[PDB]
Amino acid sequence: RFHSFSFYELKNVTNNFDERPISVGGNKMGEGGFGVVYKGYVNNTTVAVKKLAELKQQFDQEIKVMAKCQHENLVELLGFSSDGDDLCLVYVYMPNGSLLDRLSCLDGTPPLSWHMRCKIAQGAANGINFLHENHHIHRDIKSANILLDEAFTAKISDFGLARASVMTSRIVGTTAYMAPEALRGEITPKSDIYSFGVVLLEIITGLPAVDEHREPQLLLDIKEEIEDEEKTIEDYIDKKMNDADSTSVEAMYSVASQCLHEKKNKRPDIKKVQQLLQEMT
Ligand SMILES: CN1CCC(n2cc(Nc3nc(NC4(C)CC4)c4c(=O)n(C)ccc4n3)cn2)CC1
Repeated sequence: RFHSFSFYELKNVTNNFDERPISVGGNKMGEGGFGVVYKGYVNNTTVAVKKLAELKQQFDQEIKVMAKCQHENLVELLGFSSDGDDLCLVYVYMPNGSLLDRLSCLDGTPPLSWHMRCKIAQGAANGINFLHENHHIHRDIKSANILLDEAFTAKISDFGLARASVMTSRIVGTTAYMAPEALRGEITPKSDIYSFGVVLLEIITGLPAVDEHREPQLLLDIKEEIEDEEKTIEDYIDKKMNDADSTSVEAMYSVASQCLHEKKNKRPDIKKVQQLLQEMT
């Protein structure tokens, strides 16, 4: 049972859903799937308000998954609003935004150290493990959906696509992260593992999963460059780190490589990924 907020209270605390950036004095923080996330202040708490823009089933799925799943490595839904057509989700505000933005150092934020990147990777694996233990396939594991709290704790977000554990006609997810079988219509927790392997590569390299002015454009393609000995993992390590040691970087790359196996059955389960990430430290 979450808090039922009135639409006018959410409109009020977000400066009428001010579309200008926080930097300019507005309330827009960014945009998710089919929604804009705004900053607000409710009952002496900084909140994130996602205004969705059928899509109602994605809203209900987000609430249903959050009602069941409560873990330290998952975002915390505080409440919601559904007055008519304009649907809102209220969460505890994550001071350090998304892992994607922090890896890119968006808005001048300093680079994440190797030590903090390891903590985030283990945290994200714990969050996925909780989802899988509770029979849920996320279907959209990506660095934009891994938020970071006031202590850089990884928080898996966006459960609008989540499914309770197979084929489907409506294929959903982010192409640059999707597993080969997910792109074909299969719904399996093994696809979540593949997507997590892409997140690990993003953590190691600091490169986005897709960059149209880059060769290769798809980050997952670097796994083949390394395997065909054209490049090494050292060549791709994020240069914006001063504490990355080769042994732990190669240990994390070994996990990413295992997650990115083209055969879904050859990939390790989340408990094994979680085990390997703890062994790394
Ligand atoms: C320079 N400084 C500027 C402000 C930054 N920042 C802080 C936040 N807070 C934030 N953002 C969220 N999503 C994104 C990433 C905006 C799209 C979410 C979110 O999606 N949910 C579900 C819950 C909470 C939440 N909290 C975003 N950016 C940090 C760096």
